[PDB]
Amino acid sequence: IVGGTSASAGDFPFIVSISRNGGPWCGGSLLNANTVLTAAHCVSGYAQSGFQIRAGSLSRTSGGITSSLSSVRVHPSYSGNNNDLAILKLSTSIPSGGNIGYARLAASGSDPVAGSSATVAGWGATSEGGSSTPVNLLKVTVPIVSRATCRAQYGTSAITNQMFCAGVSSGGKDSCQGDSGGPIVDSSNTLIGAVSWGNGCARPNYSGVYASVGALRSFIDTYA
Ligand SMILES: [Cl-]
Ligand SMILES: [Cl-]
Ligand SMILES: [Cl-]
Repeated sequence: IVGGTSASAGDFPFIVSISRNGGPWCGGSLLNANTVLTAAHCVSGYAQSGFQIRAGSLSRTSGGITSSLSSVRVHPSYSGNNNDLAILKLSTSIPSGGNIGYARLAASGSDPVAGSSATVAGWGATSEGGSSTPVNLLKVTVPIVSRATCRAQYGTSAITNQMFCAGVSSGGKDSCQGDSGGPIVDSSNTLIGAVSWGNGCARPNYSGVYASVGALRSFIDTYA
């Protein structure tokens, strides 16, 4: 997260850090006791044994409850940046309670409205190409950017109906490397997406691009 602030305890009861080979990697969202939603690119074709999930903590390295993976299912239409979601099943079920909770999801067929305020959270770099990552969870609030404006930024084919965009024209507030797969929420804390991709981080006139939960609910509901 670039231009972020510290997440408070219980801000995103469902957020998970996804470590790989013991180091930072991605984020995720706990859908239920044995299931995490993340970005396909966080996991697709990698050794599953490499991943560890941690829930119920603002730290990625200590506290809360952890789990290895039992399986990984990518979106059936995952291709390049498109349909960038994956369902992980957990080896160890994680109960709700305390600072752990399950995500509520954007309605099927919903699409974030331009100018509405979204909040995105992670343990990614606080600058583009940053090699140091914060221990504690950061968050930033940025407005939804219209698909039409985002297509003017990235090209028509680049931004699909299963993506939405968010950011500020000026830059300076965005998700970055290490934030992939983690939650972006509407003003109500409903899960609207997962961190997916973009042109660098926090650049003027290049929105963050997110995999749309509203657009990809059949996949999520079928395998959660
Ligand atoms: Cl047009
Ligand atoms: Cl602006
Ligand atoms: Cl779907």
